[PDB]
Amino acid sequence: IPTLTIAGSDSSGGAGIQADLKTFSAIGTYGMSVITAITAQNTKGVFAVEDLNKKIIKKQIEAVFEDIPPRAVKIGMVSSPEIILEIVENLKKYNPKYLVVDPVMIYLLKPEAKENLIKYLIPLAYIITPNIPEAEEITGIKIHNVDDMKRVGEEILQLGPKFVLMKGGAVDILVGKNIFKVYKSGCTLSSAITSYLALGYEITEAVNLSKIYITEA
Amino acid sequence: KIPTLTIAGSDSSGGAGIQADLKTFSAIGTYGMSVITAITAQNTKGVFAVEDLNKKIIKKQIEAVFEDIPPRAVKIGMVSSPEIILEIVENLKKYNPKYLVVDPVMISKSGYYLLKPEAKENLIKYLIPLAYIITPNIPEAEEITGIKIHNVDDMKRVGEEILQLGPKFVLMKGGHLDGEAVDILVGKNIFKVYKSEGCTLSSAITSYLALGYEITEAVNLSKIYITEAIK
Repeated sequence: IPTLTIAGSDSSGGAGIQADLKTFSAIGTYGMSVITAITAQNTKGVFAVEDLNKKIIKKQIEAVFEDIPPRAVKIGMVSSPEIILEIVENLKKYNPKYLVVDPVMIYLLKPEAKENLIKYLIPLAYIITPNIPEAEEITGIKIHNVDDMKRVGEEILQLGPKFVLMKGGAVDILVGKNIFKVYKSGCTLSSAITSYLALGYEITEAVNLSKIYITEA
Repeated sequence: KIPTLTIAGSDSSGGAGIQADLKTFSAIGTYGMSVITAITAQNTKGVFAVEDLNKKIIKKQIEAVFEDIPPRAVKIGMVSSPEIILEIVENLKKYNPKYLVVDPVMISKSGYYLLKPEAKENLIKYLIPLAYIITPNIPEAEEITGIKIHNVDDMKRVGEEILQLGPKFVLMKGGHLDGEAVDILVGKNIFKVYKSEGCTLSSAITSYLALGYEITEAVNLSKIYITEAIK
């Protein structure tokens, strides 16, 4: 059961494709990756961030989808607006069943990248997993309490995602058309959801298990 | 939370390189980190693109990892650029990790060289001598020493020649010979024979060393891991 992560590389192993692959491995899906950028960083700071060229990113995408296609795909932090479009164009070509978009912005974000994320990537998401500042950047609405989290979440549903998991911080909320759930509370969570959706779990359930998974880790 | 580092190329299909290493690390229980040296677009049907990263971003990745909470064991996987091999060696001498597991990937199961002459020369002359343990197949052991291997006695003698070059231990993987397949562990004062079976074996050895097992038990547990993985 293949699950793909499309994100940057983090040398510390705390985020990016490393964190996603570790999670896929622990949960039991077969991990695959398209690396979009290389970052040298640790708990003390970022030493360097370097985008990969678009043709090597394209080749990675073709290699993954054209052999054993992934059941579910996670998109993490992609800072290049051009790389975001490249990702969108190819996702529409292969149409993986479940797309999990984690709009990572931490503060590192380009206005044009924000624009592409919102206009083109988000509407394709089965589920989007923004934290509070990401939900604010996306909608331009302040978030003060859970009522504002719920409401901003419903504003985000209007952009196309089938579900929104808003991460507070302290509670998280899952909103969908006929679904509202509160969870007493990052990259691990969205990769964990990707794996459970790929394994055939229903969305509320996949989120249940992902939280439980995090506790142990 | 025991950190283990892998320094190797990325394989999009997730069957090799850092992806395979990170999967093993995670399954065994160590905290995986990686210095990526190259980007490869490939799958079971073939290799579509390979791109070496620049020296500077490799250097920065290494510095980042060693300047915070460093790894308790380090695996070096396949590195195809001669220049990157030298930079990895210079950085490894600066940080001096205790458990350096070098998987000297040079020749495939199918019998093809996987590195050009200069890369191979740099790996053999400068990286291999820093290893705590190396995990060559028979063709690789032959390549390292220039000595032909026809049986297990030869495996042992060539393993011992390899120790004089710097590694404290050699785990020579069998399978290549026409005869009986066995894996042999050789150190200055140990010789042990194991059942024969890759990336998983070297990455699993890295994890068990980091977890606090001495080499012989680390190898032992790695083999049990593989057996359990195969089912």
